[PDB]
Amino acid sequence: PEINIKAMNQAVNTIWLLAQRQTSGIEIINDKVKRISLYSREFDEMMRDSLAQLAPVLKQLTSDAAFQTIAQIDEALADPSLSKDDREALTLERNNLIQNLSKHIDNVIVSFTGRTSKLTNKISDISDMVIAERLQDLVTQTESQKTELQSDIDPKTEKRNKLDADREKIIESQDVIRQNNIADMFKDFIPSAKDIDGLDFTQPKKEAIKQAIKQGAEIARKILGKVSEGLKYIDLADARMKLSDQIDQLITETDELKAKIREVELRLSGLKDVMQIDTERTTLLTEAVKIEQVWISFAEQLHKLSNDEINQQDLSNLINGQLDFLNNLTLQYNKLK
Repeated sequence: PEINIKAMNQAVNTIWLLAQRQTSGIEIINDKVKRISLYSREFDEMMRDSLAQLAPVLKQLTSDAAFQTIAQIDEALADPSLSKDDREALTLERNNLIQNLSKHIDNVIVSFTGRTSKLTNKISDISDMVIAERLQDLVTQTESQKTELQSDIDPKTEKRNKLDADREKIIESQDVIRQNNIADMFKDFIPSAKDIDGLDFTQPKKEAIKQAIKQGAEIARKILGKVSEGLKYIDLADARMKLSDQIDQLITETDELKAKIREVELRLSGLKDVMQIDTERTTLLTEAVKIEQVWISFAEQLHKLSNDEINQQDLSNLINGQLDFLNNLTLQYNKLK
């Protein structure tokens, strides 16, 4: 049964990473993620240690003293010139040694099962953990909010364009007024249509100037709400600057909405990270379950051999196969480093 420890350790590490770099503000999810990352790191360390620790326990069984001794007992029992008292004594020695070997194998199975059981309990601590209920709905809510924020932003850009166009018209009027120094001719109030129309330059020049000045004045009065008859230059300049400040108000609003979009997108990223955490957890848990099943089958077969007696060679093949397997896993672990 081939197992990929590389994927297991890489999933553990990615889980830790994503927990470290998760940006979603939910306190519950943050706490749960921290807990699961700690459980996974504890499990990685405990697995490394369990592999390094288990091989000696099984190794002790193969080099059991009682086996060569049993052989020597049988050798002695091969002698015909022996008393039935001594024969039964040696027979009891052999049978007792078989009983001690079985007892020792059971003690080994208990120790091995305990070591594996601690890992199993940690795997259970990991699996039982639930990050959040129906996360996909949370992601849906977050993306819906992001869409709503963008849809509320777009009209702000359109309105900024309209006010900027109005500012352009107003400042055109101001700069052209100074260009022709009209302020000096009509210093008290803006010249009416007839007043400017009566004198100077060309009818195209006159008409262009009139349209520009009237456009500026109309926009200014509309912004300030006063009627056209006010005809004051100061009203024009005041409206210009006041509309510009309103544009700055729009900039403030837009910056706030952009910051909220930043938070929402950051959150969505965090949630995606949590989903990837769950996926990597699944990846890890699959390999862990495979190793657990391997070890349980091994323990069952070893219990079967304990129930049966002697049969040293097949037992050695079993234990050595398991040791080679453990060494394979340890080698796989060491390779990644």
